[PDB]
Amino acid sequence: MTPAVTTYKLVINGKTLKGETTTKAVDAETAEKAFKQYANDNGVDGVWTYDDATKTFTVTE
Repeated sequence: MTPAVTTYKLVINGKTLKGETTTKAVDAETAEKAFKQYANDNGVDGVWTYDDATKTFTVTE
């Protein structure tokens, strides 16, 4: 079987970068690493939440 994958969302409230993006992953930790890399690649340094009910991460500066 292929692994079950989930779509995770990132809500970004940055100083210059704003909006939403998505990633697909087998688990939340994998998604978190992809989103933290995305934020670092775009110069975002903020604080984070994760809601397991909605599969949504949020970062604010």
